[PDB]
Amino acid sequence: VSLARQNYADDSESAINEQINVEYNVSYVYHALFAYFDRDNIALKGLAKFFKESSEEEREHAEQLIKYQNIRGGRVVLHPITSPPGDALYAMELALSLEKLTNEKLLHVHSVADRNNDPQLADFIESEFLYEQVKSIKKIAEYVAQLRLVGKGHGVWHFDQKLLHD
Amino acid sequence: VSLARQNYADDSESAINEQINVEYNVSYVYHALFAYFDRDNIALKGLAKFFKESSEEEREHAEQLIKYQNIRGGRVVLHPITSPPGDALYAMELALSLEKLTNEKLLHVHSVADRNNDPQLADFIESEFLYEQVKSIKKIAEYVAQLRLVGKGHGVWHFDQKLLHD
Amino acid sequence: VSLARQNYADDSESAINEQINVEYNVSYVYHALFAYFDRDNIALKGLAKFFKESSEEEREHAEQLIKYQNIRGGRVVLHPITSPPGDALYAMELALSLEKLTNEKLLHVHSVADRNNDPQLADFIESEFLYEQVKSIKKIAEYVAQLRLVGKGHGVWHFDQKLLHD
Amino acid sequence: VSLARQNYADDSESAINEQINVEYNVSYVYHALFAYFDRDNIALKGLAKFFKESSEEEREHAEQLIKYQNIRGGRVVLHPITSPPGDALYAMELALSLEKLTNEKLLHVHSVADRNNDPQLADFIESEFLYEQVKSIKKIAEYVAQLRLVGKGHGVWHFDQKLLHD
Ligand SMILES: [Mg+2]
Ligand SMILES: [Mg+2]
Ligand SMILES: [Mg+2]
Ligand SMILES: [Mg+2]
Ligand SMILES: [Mg+2]
Ligand SMILES: [Mg+2]
Ligand SMILES: [Mg+2]
Ligand SMILES: [Mg+2]
Ligand SMILES: [Mg+2]
Ligand SMILES: [Mg+2]
Ligand SMILES: [Mg+2]
Repeated sequence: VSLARQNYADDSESAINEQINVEYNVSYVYHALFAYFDRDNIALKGLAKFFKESSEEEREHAEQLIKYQNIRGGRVVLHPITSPPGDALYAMELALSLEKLTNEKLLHVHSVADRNNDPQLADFIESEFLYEQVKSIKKIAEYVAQLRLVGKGHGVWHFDQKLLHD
Repeated sequence: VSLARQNYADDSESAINEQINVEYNVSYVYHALFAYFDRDNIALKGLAKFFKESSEEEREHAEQLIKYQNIRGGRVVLHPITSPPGDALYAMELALSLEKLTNEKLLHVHSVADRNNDPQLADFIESEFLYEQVKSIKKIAEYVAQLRLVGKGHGVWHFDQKLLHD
Repeated sequence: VSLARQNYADDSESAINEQINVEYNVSYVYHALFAYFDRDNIALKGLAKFFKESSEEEREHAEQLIKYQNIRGGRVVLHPITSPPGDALYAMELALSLEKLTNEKLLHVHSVADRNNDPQLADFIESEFLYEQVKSIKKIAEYVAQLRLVGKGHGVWHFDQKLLHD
Repeated sequence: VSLARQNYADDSESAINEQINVEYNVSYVYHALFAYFDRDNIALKGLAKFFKESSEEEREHAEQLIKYQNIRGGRVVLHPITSPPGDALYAMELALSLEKLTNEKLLHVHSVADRNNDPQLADFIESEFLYEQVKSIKKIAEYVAQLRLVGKGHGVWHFDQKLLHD
């Protein structure tokens, strides 16, 4: 029985365990995308590194929530990480879709904290996660728009390049 | 149609556009006050610079909210900046009155975020704006009190001096 | 009644107050242009920063004229800053059009100084404003011409990336 | 007969020699003011140094005009430097009055250059003299206004101490 735990509903503990699983699954899709654009036939190394670094940071998010689960006196429960599936534009639109899905799950986590009168968890989600999440979505939204604008071929390669020196 | 926008009510988008207008209008009053105490006949250069620097920072606040409007996938709408109108004490009491008006508008913006279940905007307003706003009000309240205490003439000039080397 | 005022006609004082209003209004349009290209869907961050910094420097022009109004012993009068309205080519042509109307207003101010036998104000406008104005117009004219040359899509994005690191 | 002289009217040469005389005379009054506030009984050393350095810079203005007379191929003609005459407020108002008569003489010199189609001399007066003159008048006007505000006694002494470390 936890020594630290206080004002920490089992709903909140459970929502954090679910969000941990979301971050792992998104980290896995980003590793898939890295694995794709790193192909010899694709050779978009800018997108490969951006997706590779995006995968480290989703896993760092999972670590932060494990660390937060234990700070609060909850217990971490791990679930299966499901396998994931112009290509550049499609991948960015996929990445945008995933950040918004992560955002949507984080808002639900926030709602669980609101409804359980857990204000430190609510401020944790809104300070350490919700603020980066909207910055990430806008950044990826701009990537989507820039890939639409450069068009296929030379412009995609140029935008990849670019990512690689950034 | 916005790629980024998510859980961002048109009320919230509209409140940010209104707050942008409040910051511009307050920035304009501070430039008026700077323009006044910079007069040859007034020569209160400490208050002129303090009001001049206060004008840059209100405009920086407007920029932050434009930047935030676009981060959230909203669209910036700009409205007219209306013309503004012991002198030292009166100007500080005017400045205090304006910080409290800005504060009151920011709380309404916060309420719009509360009512629309937009927690990142609420934490943005309370973290990036509401905390400086109460620090600014207290600082200006102390200026008001110090100008009351020094009295007219020599004490006003001394307090201006003071501001100038601060 | 001003202690400093000497050979400073009410026409000149009035012309400076109008040019103050012009610089604020141009500063406001540049902030509008900043707010537009900073959109998630537009994502031309090079133009957003160029318009944002152009906005900063028009406001600094307004401050210099306030500072000059008070140096000359005149009195600053502030008027309302009215709200402003390929997108990249169109915005640069709008910006070229604003620099030229700013220039045209500056020459009228210069004429007012010529007619009121105010050689210091005439040399101020010539030295501190008319020389930058003519350099700014050429720079923006060059940007117009480069955006026509690069064409839509990939070339616009490339030119924008140039601005962003320039 | 001058090797350099070109488009340099005898009116312009004569106007420079008169302005040389004006700067020497203003330099002399400032040395008088220095000599007064340096008295043991007056002991306002901040005003004494400010008037002493003001005297140095009026003499440097005379040297620049000699240097300019010779640059233009004219011939310097020197005339007698006539002897000069709350004390602090009164002396600053006297100093404001001298900067403005110096300004008025400079504009007449500028007019002489305008009428003799001497644009280099006109731009010299505008650029090297009329711009500092207008800044000096404002500065001294501000000192007048601050000495009115601080009042007699302790405030005058305080303002003087400010000058001494400024
Ligand atoms: Mg994440
Ligand atoms: Mg992310
Ligand atoms: Mg503000
Ligand atoms: Mg403030
Ligand atoms: Mg007239
Ligand atoms: Mg300008
Ligand atoms: Mg000139
Ligand atoms: Mg410009
Ligand atoms: Mg003649
Ligand atoms: Mg002089
Ligand atoms: Mg002088």
